[PDB]
Amino acid sequence: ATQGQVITCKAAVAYEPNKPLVIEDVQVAPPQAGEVRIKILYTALCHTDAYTWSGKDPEGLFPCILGHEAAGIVESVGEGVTEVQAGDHVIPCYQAECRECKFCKSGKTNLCGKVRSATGVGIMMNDRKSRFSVNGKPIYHFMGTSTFSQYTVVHDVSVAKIDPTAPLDKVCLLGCGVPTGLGAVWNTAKVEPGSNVAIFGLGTVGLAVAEGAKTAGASRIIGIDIDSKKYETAKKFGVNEFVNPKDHDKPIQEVIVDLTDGGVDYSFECIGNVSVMRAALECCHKGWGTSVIVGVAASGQEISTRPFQLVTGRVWKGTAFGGFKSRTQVPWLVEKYMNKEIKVDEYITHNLTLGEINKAFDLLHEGTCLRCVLDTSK
Amino acid sequence: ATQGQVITCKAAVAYEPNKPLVIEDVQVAPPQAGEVRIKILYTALCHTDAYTWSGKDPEGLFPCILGHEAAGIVESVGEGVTEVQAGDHVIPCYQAECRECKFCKSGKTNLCGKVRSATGVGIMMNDRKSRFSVNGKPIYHFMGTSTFSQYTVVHDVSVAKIDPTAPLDKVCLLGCGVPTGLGAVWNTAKVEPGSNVAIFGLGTVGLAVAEGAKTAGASRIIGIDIDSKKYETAKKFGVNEFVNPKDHDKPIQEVIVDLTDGGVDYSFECIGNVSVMRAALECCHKGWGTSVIVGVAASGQEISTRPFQLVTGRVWKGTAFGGFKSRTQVPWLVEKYMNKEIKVDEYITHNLTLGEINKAFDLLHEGTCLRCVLDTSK
Ligand SMILES: [Zn+2]
Ligand SMILES: [Zn+2]
Ligand SMILES: [Zn+2]
Ligand SMILES: [Zn+2]
Repeated sequence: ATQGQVITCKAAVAYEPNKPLVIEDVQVAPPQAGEVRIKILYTALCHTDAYTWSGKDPEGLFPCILGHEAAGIVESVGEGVTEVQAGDHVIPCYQAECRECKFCKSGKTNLCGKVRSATGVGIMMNDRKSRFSVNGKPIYHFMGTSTFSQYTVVHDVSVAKIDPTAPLDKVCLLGCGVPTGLGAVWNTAKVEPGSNVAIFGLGTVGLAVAEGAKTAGASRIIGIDIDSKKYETAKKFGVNEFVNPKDHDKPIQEVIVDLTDGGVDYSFECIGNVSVMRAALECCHKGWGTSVIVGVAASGQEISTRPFQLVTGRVWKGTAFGGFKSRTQVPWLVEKYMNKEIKVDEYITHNLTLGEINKAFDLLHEGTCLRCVLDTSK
Repeated sequence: ATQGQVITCKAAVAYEPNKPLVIEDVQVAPPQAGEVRIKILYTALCHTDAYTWSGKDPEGLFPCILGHEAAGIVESVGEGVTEVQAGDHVIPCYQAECRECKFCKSGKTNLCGKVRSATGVGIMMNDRKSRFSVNGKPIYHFMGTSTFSQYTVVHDVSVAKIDPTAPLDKVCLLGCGVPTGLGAVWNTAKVEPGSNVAIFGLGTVGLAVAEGAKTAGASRIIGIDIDSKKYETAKKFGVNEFVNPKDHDKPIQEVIVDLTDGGVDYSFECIGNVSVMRAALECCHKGWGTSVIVGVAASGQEISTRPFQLVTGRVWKGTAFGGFKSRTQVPWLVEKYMNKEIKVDEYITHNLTLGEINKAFDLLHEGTCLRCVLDTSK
């Protein structure tokens, strides 16, 4: 019986950047109007969590509870919440879908600005305060989700209600990395059957691009990485050719153009390296090739090219959460998963507990790690 | 009766960069296989001609006969030429349309690769030589057209056959600037009715962007130029709001975003300045705004931005000849002109003679000059 009451539970707190996370007993306040309190059962670590932890984000607010890929069960809801109720199985999402703002109503984008003025600064809309504290001191939320915790509080416009038979230690991946890569292909690029595709970076997101391209009927799916072992792992996701830039004196974009007689029809940058973003554009075919930025670059870094690349017909764009509408389409992706129409399981290479989260951070520097999933019960 | 003979005629020869054009008596060889010799009656000056006369082209292909906006009458054709014959009224195009190469057959671009390996280095495909000389000394072609002459030789895949009743001192403008601007809107951007658009640079190309946008049903048509005298002319072409960047302490992109509550639906850069190209991208609306590079930057200049601009929904692209297929659609543009559906006359602010071409070059520095048309008869 926890409705209307503070909950005390375990969470990993980041007190300062580039230092080990601390497991604490934190207090989680009840949900206010338009809010959902969620019992988080499984959560995965994403490089975006490490971006802010590693001090690379000048907007980083500390102390905070990181985490944004997760799945769990609603414990209670606040005033006026009707789309979910206690007991529902849910995926909290960094990308909200309010269906009422200028962006939601435009029909032109999947962005939503309803709760950005709070979630971007680690607080809640209804009272401009945080629902987390430890030893009497408030803690910042992160990305509107804060899932490295046994319980979190999120805005209702960011909660997807999913099939209650779907295994929660698998579908936690569908809150970020996998939909970002799939939708880069299906929504942003709109890749046609028979297309030639290049994928720069063969981590989780690049492998989901490969799956999206394979599902859509692409012909050549060329992976580019400096770690050739990543190619062996990538084969089951659809990568069917590989180039290591270190094997060639010519710049990688020229090697790709030579290999495809002119360049690829689509390219995808999945690392967040601006120098690789330039190479990805320049390897696109003259007259029509399109390059999609998928990885998130570090603050202040700029992409560059000579404008004749665009004047002679290449197109530069990018994707946020693969162009998907979270509350409407994340449940559809869970349906497809349950039908064996999209891969999820194969991305999960490690399973740890929340108490071992610092070991999970260490696995981010392991090439064989794609996604580590953490059980929050221990 | 000049068919098969060498013609001696007047032409403006550029012997060295940044030195005055020289009015010469030149020899024009007869056309070979797949070539067409054209009596040029009127030709207009374009910034691109002066861009090359000034060393911003790194190729240094001098002496040369510049010029690529012209209209005239076929004098003779070479072996194999069937689409035009002597007497036909024609516009030569710097953008070929062979209908047979990988680019033409793709259906995805208006670029054509058939003759560029020759026209790009100032010669003809058939024998890799020039058709121009002055007293034994060969002269490079320019852009496949070389229209600062009373006669020129071009490739048959570069000749548009037009309505014989159209006035040649007017439709010479349909060889470059006006279709570039119109097609940036209709073909590359595909601007929808109700759109808000921003146009950077209010010379000929940008005014044609305004006409294109007005015809397509755009709502707000915002002109941006550092010369506030250009606003009064631009109003005649559909611009209905104006910003001078020199009046603002803030970067112009942020001014535009504030003025349109988020940014424009489409922007067009019509100057060739890479810093303005960046501003045109960053003034596009988050989630969906699209920026088209229309102007040609100097060799080596790079465009730059922060990749989050693309990740959050903006699209960067560019256009060549407005996305028009030259042999097929330049005659259609002439028909639109004859039915008073597109403007052409209004862009012509000066009329001079080919003999006065150095005087006309100085007008390219005048804000009040849009297009100068030259009569080649003297
Ligand atoms: Zn919304
Ligand atoms: Zn993520
Ligand atoms: Zn062609
Ligand atoms: Zn031109």
